[PDB]
Amino acid sequence: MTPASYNLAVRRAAPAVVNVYNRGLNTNSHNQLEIRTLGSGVIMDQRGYIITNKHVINDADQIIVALQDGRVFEALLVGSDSLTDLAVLKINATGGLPTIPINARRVPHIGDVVLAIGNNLGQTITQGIISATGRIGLNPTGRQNFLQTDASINHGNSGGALVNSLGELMGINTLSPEGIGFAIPFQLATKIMDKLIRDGRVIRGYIGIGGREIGIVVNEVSPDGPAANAGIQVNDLIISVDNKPAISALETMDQVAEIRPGSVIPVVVMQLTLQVTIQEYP
Amino acid sequence: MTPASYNLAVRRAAPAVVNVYNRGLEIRTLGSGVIMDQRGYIITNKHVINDADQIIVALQDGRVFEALLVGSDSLTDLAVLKINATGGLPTIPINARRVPHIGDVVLAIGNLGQTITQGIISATGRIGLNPTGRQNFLQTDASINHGNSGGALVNSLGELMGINTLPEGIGFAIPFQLATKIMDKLIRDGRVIRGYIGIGGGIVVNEVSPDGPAANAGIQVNDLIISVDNKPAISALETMDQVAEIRPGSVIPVVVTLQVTIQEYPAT
Amino acid sequence: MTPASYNLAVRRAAPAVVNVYNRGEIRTLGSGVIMDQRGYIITNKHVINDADQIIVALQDGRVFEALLVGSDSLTDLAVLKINATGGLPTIPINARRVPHIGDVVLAIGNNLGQTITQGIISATGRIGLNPTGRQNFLQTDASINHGNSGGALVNSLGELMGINTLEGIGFAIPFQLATKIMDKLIRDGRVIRGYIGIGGGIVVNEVSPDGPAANAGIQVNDLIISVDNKPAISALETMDQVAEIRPGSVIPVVVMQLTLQVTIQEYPATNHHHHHH
Ligand code: NI
Repeated sequence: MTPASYNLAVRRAAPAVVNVYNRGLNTNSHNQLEIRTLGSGVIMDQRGYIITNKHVINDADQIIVALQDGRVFEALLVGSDSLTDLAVLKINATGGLPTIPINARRVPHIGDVVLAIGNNLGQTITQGIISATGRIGLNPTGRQNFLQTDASINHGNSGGALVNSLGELMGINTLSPEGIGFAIPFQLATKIMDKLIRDGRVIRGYIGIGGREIGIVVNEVSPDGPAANAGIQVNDLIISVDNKPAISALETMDQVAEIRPGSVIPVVVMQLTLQVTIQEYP
Repeated sequence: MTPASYNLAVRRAAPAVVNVYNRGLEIRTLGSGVIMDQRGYIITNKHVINDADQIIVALQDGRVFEALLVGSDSLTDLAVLKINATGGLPTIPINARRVPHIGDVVLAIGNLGQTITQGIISATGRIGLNPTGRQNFLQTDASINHGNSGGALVNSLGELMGINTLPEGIGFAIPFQLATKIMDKLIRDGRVIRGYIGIGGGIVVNEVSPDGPAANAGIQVNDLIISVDNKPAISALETMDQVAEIRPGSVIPVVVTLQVTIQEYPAT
Repeated sequence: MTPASYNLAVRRAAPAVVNVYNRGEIRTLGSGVIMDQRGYIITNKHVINDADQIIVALQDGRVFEALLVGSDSLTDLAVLKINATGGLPTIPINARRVPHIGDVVLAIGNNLGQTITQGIISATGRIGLNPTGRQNFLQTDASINHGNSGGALVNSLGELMGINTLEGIGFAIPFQLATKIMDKLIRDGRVIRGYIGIGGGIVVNEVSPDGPAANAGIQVNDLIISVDNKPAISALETMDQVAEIRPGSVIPVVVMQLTLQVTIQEYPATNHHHHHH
């Protein structure tokens, strides 16, 4: 008989998970390059784009990437996002690169087996399940809406890959309380990377409104916010946003986040139609 | 190929696991519970609902209910709640004939929202009523924290193995067979009544509790009990489970032939 | 349907995992693994250290007094023997089984009774006799504690992957190495390692003072193309070969082309290996 094994996922995925080194020039008195911080990263495609954690590369004078096949590259920082703790790196590779398996049509499910891959002790693999799937939208809601897993997530595998039993990327491990780890869902991680590549930063739309649906009841209105300037008031009920029926608070704030700053959109509330000018997130 | 997944167990079991809010009016304590049946009975931990002025239950489908306290048991750290069942309730899958085995895959289901973790059964534990302590509870390496305490332990079919209860790596759960028995006794009597013979240690008697049933019947230390209540005593642990099932006030012979009357287990 | 279960592995393996009692009162507790019908048992050195009397308890209730055959500091392994004429449960062992990263494993150990936890192989480790440190043991996310230390790490067939030895990363001696160590402890009462005194054709980085290499005339920066009539491709593999060579043996070492006769010696006794230094 065949022993039960996730080795298939490992062989398919693991070569695309790299070591990431943060080196400073002010770290020691002799101003020689020295490692400040270590972490993991995931090679996304053959152009040399790599996703890692922002906290791994913060204030780096030099970023080094090391592949499992022995190759070492200096990396350039494309951009970073504090809200997701993600950063994107670019290495210049000759001769091809290993790349993480991805299936964009795969729907992650609570209970899916996952392996956490991270690269002192060498490349480590730990196993768990998806505890919670989290949200793929741009509106930051906090950590509760990231992907949760009971696969051990430590400083060793942070910025590394979370894959399913087929070796397909589920998310990017991010260190952040009791026996539970977090990852950025891959669908969101991909969106963040494309935005960082294009704009050098993640641009979010911000309407400055709190609320919860029973339409959507407004609990609070941010001061000097787009909603306040438009004339929106507390206790008001928003039945539509940008010609999109609003059945949900979380769903609506995700829609706003996609809307580019400077865009004017109708906000229907009960019936007064207000013209709101979307602004960049804080 | 499809990804390896326990999502089947999740889909079946998870809707039956609820949040429990202890209010003393603000929320003092939080926990999880398991809807047992369509009558609206819910099992949770005693330590969750202790000193509650009001108890509230929230289902994954968003419905919120005020809950009645039916009763609780310190020894198993279980409590039973009851809520309005009118509209119909999601219930935990249960198989009374299912025999749990060491090595069985289990999911612990129960702040950050509903949380599901995976592990195996390390030890099956005893389903009897005589309190033995936590060592005889079901043990699992599926992470057990405050978040899931009072929540469900289920197998890959979604069937209920146990009720989660609080080294560092091992979690404990009341075996579902014992939880079922506790719940029924709480529904009937409003508390768990246990038969108590007051004997430690055929079966060699190590000690005899003072002013206990055994002492009053004439049983002396170092005596050998070959039978209790027309049953052979092969095992101490199994004999005490039998005693626990016996109603207080009942007179049974103890062959060592002495007549003893059962006393209700000490409340503390 | 049927519930997903590793119980098969449990029924095959767990009976062979025993409680080990170090008494001097009981100074220390631990777990052990019955390896074969002869009654040899593997456990941890740190469990049986300074033991006046060692006792072994099987899950079936039988209890035995154990003889200490020997121990090895580098692998934290020790071997016990018990005399049992009533037959013994043995751990399943498959010597042709190749452990892979990602294999499911159960950690079995024998307070709170026998405990079983589940995880995977994070890293396979090395089976060589030359000590490399903890980095090269087998790594697993199956919880490894005082409870199961010295106990068995098995795959889903109940076959032995390794022997548990003490964050969320557990270590075990790979079974292939554990078997080699046990056989050496049984024969010699201690692990005797061949030592050439060289740092890692193969470019020599350093030559230990008063060492076998130094006495043979080998110099630093030299290239070793052969050792004991075997090609030297790799440093790690070559030091494993030397480790198997009995002390006192005289082997040729070809270097570029001078042939040198080296007298292998015992590995200088080092309790300092795992110390940082
Ligand atoms: Ni030292």
